[PDB]
Amino acid sequence: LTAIHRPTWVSVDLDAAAHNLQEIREWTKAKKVYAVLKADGYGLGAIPLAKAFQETASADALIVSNLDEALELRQADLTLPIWVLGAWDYSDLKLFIDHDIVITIPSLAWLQNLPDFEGTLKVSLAIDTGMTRIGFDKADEISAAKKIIDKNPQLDLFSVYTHFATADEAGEKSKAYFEEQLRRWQELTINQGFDPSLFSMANSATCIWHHDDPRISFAAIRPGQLISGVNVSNGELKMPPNLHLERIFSVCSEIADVRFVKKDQSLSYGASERMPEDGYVATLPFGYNDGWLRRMQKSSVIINGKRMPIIGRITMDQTMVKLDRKYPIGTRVTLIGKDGGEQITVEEVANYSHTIVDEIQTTLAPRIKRIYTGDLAEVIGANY
Amino acid sequence: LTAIHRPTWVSVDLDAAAHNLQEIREWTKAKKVYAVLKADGYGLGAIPLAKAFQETASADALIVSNLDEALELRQADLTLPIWVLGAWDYSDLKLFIDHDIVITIPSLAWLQNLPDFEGTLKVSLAIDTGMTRIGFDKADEISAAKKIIDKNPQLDLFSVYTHFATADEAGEKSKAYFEEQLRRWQELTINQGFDPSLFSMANSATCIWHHDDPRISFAAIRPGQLISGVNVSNGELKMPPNLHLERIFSVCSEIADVRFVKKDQSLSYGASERMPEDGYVATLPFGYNDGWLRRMQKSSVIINGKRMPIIGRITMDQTMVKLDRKYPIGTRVTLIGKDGGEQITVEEVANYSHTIVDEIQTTLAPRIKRIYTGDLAEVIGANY
Amino acid sequence: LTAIHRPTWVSVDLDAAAHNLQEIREWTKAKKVYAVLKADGYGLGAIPLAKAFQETASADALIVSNLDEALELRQADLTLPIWVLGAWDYSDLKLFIDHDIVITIPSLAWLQNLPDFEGTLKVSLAIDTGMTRIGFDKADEISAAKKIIDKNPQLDLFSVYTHFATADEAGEKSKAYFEEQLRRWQELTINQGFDPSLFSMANSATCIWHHDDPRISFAAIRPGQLISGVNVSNGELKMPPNLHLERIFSVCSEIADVRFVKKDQSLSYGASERMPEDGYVATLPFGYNDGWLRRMQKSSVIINGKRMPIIGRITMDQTMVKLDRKYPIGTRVTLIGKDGGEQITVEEVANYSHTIVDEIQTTLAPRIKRIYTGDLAEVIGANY
Amino acid sequence: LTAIHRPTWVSVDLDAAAHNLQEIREWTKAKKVYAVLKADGYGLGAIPLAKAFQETASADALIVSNLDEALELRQADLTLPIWVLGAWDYSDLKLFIDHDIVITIPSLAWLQNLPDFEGTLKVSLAIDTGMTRIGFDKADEISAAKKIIDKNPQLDLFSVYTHFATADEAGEKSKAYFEEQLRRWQELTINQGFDPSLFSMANSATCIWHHDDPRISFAAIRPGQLISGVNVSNGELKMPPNLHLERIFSVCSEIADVRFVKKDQSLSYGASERMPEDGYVATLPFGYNDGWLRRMQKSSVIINGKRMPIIGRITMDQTMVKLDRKYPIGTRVTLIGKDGGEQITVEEVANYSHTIVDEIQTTLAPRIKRIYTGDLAEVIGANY
Repeated sequence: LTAIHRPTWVSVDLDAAAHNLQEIREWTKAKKVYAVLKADGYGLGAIPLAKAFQETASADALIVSNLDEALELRQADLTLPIWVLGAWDYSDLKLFIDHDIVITIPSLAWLQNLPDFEGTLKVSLAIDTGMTRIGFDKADEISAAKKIIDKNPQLDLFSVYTHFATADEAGEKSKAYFEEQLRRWQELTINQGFDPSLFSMANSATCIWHHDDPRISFAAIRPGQLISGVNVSNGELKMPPNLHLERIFSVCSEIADVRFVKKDQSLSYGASERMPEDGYVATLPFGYNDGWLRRMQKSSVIINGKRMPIIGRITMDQTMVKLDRKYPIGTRVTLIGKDGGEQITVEEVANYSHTIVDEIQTTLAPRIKRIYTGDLAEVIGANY
Repeated sequence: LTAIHRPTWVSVDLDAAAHNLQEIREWTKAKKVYAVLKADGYGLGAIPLAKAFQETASADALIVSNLDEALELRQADLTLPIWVLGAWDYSDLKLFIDHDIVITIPSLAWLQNLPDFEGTLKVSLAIDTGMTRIGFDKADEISAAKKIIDKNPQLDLFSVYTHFATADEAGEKSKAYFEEQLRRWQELTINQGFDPSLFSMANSATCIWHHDDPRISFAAIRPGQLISGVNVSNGELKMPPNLHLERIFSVCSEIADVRFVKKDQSLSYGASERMPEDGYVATLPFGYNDGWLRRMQKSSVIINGKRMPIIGRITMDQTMVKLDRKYPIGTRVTLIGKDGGEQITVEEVANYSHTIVDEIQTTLAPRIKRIYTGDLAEVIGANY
Repeated sequence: LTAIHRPTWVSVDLDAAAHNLQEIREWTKAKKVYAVLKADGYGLGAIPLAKAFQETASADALIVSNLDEALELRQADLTLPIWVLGAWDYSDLKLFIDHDIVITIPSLAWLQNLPDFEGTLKVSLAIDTGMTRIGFDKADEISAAKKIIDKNPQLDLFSVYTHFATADEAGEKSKAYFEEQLRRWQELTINQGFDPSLFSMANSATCIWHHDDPRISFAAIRPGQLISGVNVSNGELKMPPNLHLERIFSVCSEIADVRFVKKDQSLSYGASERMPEDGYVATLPFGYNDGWLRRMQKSSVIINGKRMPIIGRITMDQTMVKLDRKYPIGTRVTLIGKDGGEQITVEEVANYSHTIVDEIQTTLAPRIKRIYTGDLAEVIGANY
Repeated sequence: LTAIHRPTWVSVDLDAAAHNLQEIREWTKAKKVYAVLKADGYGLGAIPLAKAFQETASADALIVSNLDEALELRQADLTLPIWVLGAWDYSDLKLFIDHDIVITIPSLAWLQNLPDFEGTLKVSLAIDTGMTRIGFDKADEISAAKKIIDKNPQLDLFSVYTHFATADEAGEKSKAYFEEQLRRWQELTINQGFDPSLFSMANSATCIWHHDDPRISFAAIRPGQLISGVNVSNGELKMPPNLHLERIFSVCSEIADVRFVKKDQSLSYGASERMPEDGYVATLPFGYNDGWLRRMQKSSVIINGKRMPIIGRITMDQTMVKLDRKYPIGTRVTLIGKDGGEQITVEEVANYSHTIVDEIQTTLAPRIKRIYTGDLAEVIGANY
């Protein structure tokens, strides 16, 4: 008799995540790849994703949104450099240095008033080319800042960076905002004398749809949302056919019950539908209780590489499938999404006088466990 | 200028969890305490909870629902014995032995057909006293089984155990099911000759509301849901006043904006309400986007130990509070629940011919991060 | 074989609505009763409610929120005077007069600039005693206005009126706002010379919890939400024991299937629960598809005046009940609410520079039909 | 100062509904048109729809799902014949006859056991050609039944009818079920001797996608869901380009506030977005409180025939729009649907031993009022 205490789960193939970092490297001819892992790896797991990237050498740094995620990654024996995005308290200086964490330089004032400290602090200089309040938007302030950095050998400039807000939007008003931002980048950086291997310009969207524009430096790319294999444009643009990003995640379940049901028998109590032929029917332990179900098509599932049909009434915790032959209980089932490229995260920003709130959150089956598959998963110790 | 990338979170005080294991030990005069951690520590975090229990010695074993959680706990350097609840595949025998995992004996057939193996396999004998299909419901089968175990010195009997389904229900039909189950336990175990220090009878509800019944052995108690400090009876029974379980979790946020708003000014665009007096108002970065909000009272929050009122219209991501003095941005806020003892998990079971599906899931703000506070948290390396 | 095309419905007893108007008349010793019917009779049906009040003489006027509801009521052969609450366009003057519709005087300017017209225009003078922007808040403007009205015999003053915002709230800050408003009423109306039989002061809450305060005139009461028999205070205050308002509505369904199920048989596919005794079980055609279900207790229903228990798993469209004897299909079932006095409407207001938005909406099973029961229902032609 | 007590509504153009009945008559060369009005006119209003069809002569009968809807229609002075679909109690015989209501003959037994009665009972003979349990599936029973009818001159055969379940589905398995049903119709009706002008074969889907098949009689068509102008196939099939069904309904609102907002100003508190140019912005009194909003695109609305953009954060009750010039408050706004042809009803059926539950319900903004526009609306007295 068998007990199923894990009837559904999100299956995450870490090989495919690695592969995605590898593809987008080749697509952009990038030197360095900085893997952006916000919201616990876009709700897929930052640690396992990070370990997979360290072992395959497919990322050269990791970017995260909170100091406490940097510290946890360090605890998990990640050794790559890590860059935390919105943290720069003078009081955390010791933590940043001791744990080799890169931080963003937010303003000229911040650099001028840097207190004294031991060791090397790795810093990134953010170029406000428009749609943000973080960092530098004046050419004279940037060179003031480059002076303070150069003069101080305890400061190690990790990156001079920006990103384009409208690379993932379609149209004309957006092509022109893109140009405007690229103008500002150049106005703000040309003739400053920056070692050009420090430039980082490309977020996911920039990497995908502007890889042939020579004006964009791919010195250090910063792929985030695209790591999961989704379409970053939310419907607006089509993925380039030549770029082969793999969708890395699936929602899965398993067969909890198999019944031989005969040619005309009723499929369930109260049911409209009868069954077309002698043959087996599987009951899967999900239904309308599962809020994630409403992003899945409800006519088919995948079992054994093949696509068998959903028949009858779905209940709160039961979905039935006509099988092609008999399968044993415990056989894996994979759900199919209405839209394969649909986002798995949502972002919410708010701007106030002295504070910017930037919250990313999962929208993929938040209440079920993440399971890691594939050879890479075995090697990093995440595949039990 | 400050960036808030973590505007809300669930704060989990591990000292209070420890304290709860300690209280319920004294309440039941228990010798051994086995901490039940299903659904990732009842959605609060099994690893940090387990580490807190190992360091304080407040639990002597850990019980979990899936092998893969046992393996992860082992990876996290938990050394206490661990007992996985619904796993007993002969093919996992090696894993169980090598990682010191206790398993349940599900049936006499299973014991008779045990294959050969190396090392000591730790096993638990489950007494079906009624509301379940797992384990032994016949007095002769139990003694058959005790023979096979005794004869085999590689089998180490960890527990002989049951639990009462209706300890957490109120009434007369339920007091009698309780008696019926206790009759079966005794019919099934008296005169079997079991070392009585192996008996485990008490789930959370048994521990709470039947601690004075001498007929219940508290040799090894199995507190699960009560670890979090909630009321396990879902409204039905009142917690004993003398038992002081602490609620261990809170949903928190922080002040994102403070505005001096004057005696009659409008509080927000389109708003019914004006403000009663000269004084400060804080904007908190949550609102109706947050599904967890609907379990919280919307008239007050706690700031600085004190209880300040919510004023005006709550939006999708903004809630406003009249403060007693001025506070700086970043000041912690704690939400207050409509019902402090409300459950933080939901359980769903399904029974089929050859399989039992038992799914527990969090119902507390599944999309936000768990943060660990308190001295114990510092000591186990979970408080960054 | 029988077809159920109306499996659930809201049953509205018009006798009980009448009775409620009658009770609250006696409770307040009121002379005139103006029945407030917003949001289609609080989502219970303004026309049938209005006809029931005309036939029993239990209301002397009707108040509604939109001109178009006044016009419809007129079409339905309601002859009582009707007062539309937020309409006063000079262009609708003809409609108001021809259809005997009372309108509110919103401002002194409006009265001074009244154009010329034929017939008698019935008008109400609203006293802003605080929490509103409609009508008159200055003692000199009121007497200016009484002059213009008196001088013009085509204007017929129907009411001079206000209401108290905090009669339905509990506490000290609210008892004092009540006093403040009552001060303003008196400051604004004493020594103006108004025929006192025109005063209307009491909304539902004023009628219920302040019927013994001699300072409140009950000359013409304006019961609205209380007509349905709910508690207007949303939890805050307890209904006076001596006032016997009847809850007028129920959500009902009917038995769609009866099965003899035997002493141990399984109740449904996949089900935890078996059935306690030989005896009949009814299937009711509602379940979790029905959003209204989440306001109902899910342990019992009423059949035949008696209270039979709900057993087993509720599906999307099926709920099962153990019956005491056998009943025939088509037998009525009545649902029981978690909270009998719970509101059946929600109100949303917004204030802007030149406009006030005041939206009331049903929260009781908006997608199912209203059925009218009782002798009064037969008499007014609404009980088919 | 203006009060908006009706901030949103569903606008229903009755001319367009008439027009749809007219089109589908010409498309199928139909003689008689029976307008199917289930679920209160598909949640758009059966009475106003019926009156519009009587006045324009665009329907020759009306079909509804409940006796009580027939009775109400009669009360509203509809004189066309009415046919109630699942009612045939011998006890209602008097009601059916006195109110000229056609009923379905459900079985040979029912006809044989007809009791004695006065007047003419109009009856319809339903041919079970497959997917139903109502009516006749045997050739000998049909001729038995035609004998009993012919012999009795108080029975007036109104229709001999069926419909095709898979006319609104796409594919091969469905083209063949269609053929199978058409085979059964013919097997069951040819050589029976029925006056062929009594045949009714075509539901909405049959009318739309099979109008050129000569094997289908369009003697009396039964258009239901298509009356509203939606796509009956739910995505599966494309409407024929030559058939010009009009969508008859809109969700509307109105401008509650207009603000001159200047070239860079912030659009709302906490807001990411600033405004591109000097110019006016309207606030509309809907937002995420409105569950219907989630079927509407949130980038544009229609004002004055033109399409102006939605800018900024939508709140619970506020949506903002950049206008092309200044408009006055009270100006109508029309929402645009993600999918113009999307269904406005959902149907749920359940089959049990002695009963069939067939529930249709609105899915279009159930809590807001239906407003009727157009010249036809004026003429039938529904446009106030």
